Amino acid sequence: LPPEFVRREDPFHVPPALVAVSERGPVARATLDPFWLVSGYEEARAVLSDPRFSSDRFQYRAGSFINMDPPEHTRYRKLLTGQFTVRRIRELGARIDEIVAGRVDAMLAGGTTADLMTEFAFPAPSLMICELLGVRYEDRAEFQQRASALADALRAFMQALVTDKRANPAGDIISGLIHHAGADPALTDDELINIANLLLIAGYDTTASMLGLGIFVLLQRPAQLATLRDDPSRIADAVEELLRYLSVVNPGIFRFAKEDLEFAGEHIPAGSTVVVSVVATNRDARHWPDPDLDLTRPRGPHLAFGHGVHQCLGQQLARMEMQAGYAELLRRLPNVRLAVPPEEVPLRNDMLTYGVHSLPIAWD
Ligand code: HEM
Repeated sequence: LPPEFVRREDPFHVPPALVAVSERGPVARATLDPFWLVSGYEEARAVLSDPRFSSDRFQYRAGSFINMDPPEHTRYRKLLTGQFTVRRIRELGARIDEIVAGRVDAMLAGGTTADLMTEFAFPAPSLMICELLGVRYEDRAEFQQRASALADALRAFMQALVTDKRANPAGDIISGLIHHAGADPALTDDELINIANLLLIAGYDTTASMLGLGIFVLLQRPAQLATLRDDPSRIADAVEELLRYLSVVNPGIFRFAKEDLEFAGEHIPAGSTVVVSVVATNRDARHWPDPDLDLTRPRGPHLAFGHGVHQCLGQQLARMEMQAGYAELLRRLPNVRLAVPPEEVPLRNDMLTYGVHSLPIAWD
């Protein structure tokens, strides 16, 4: 909540206030009312899989499972996980390849410069989500217009979509939830709408911010760019390392104590806010001796997608988009470079998810 804990003056450093708090320990009391800040890798994994911590902000919209606990969460989670099938994953991977290639085709057709956010980083994830939800070609413009806005207009869209899927089932996930998931009870229109919007909202800004902040960082770290571009077989490690290092979720992952409890030696009253700082945890020097950006590091676990029963439902889609997107940009925009000085690129401090507002780039 205090801005000291939110603001990141630069993608390369942990916010000084956080560094300060983490010196008092990996689960540390701070003041909002005391809340606790988790900055240790092993302790963050503990809290995120400890059942004494809730995702319900208040207890201590139907189908909005991100703020539910088991067993209500489990119902929805099982249904969505059920519908992330190998067929769906395979078809979405191909669609993602086509999406990223189309946006790069458009950028090359248009000139030798572009704002990467406008032309690539927002379009790619919104189109991905179109394909996931079953939005028809002729409705993407409208979906993109709305998506920018940032219910009830958007809520009206998903209602229409839902009604269309009940009448006319396709292979999308909303169709799957209606017709194929053996749901019982059957999902209401309201639940389907909130699920659809949850997927949009969880996957849009996050994926966009990884795509733009990642290119921003690589543009400033020529040895790292050259590694991604020149060794395409290590795209999977590169993406893990970008996920860990950029830590776009900000100011972190929130939980709320269900009851008075003791954790890592702290005495936390029921209701208290506990926040896992993704960027601090992902640079825990007790776990990564050298936590600097290194795209040659073999893949190991991080917290960028969280952990436990709520860990990112979309993480495989997100990975496929980042793997396909970063590789497509670096392969196809020759000598890609910033078109302004790096210090002039505006970062998103005054918003939740960290990233960039705009990213002017050029190529030959
Ligand atoms: C780089 C991109 C992304 C990042 C960093 C990200 C990160 C996260 C994190 C940290 C959580 C856990 C929140 C918590 O524990 O409270 C989360 C949950 C979630 N993510 Fe993502 N995510 C991304 C992309 C996506 C995509 C593309 C979708 C599309 C389906 C998506 C859907 C979700 C949903 C539905 C949840 C809630 C899961 C539940 O509560 O069971 N995410 N994500």
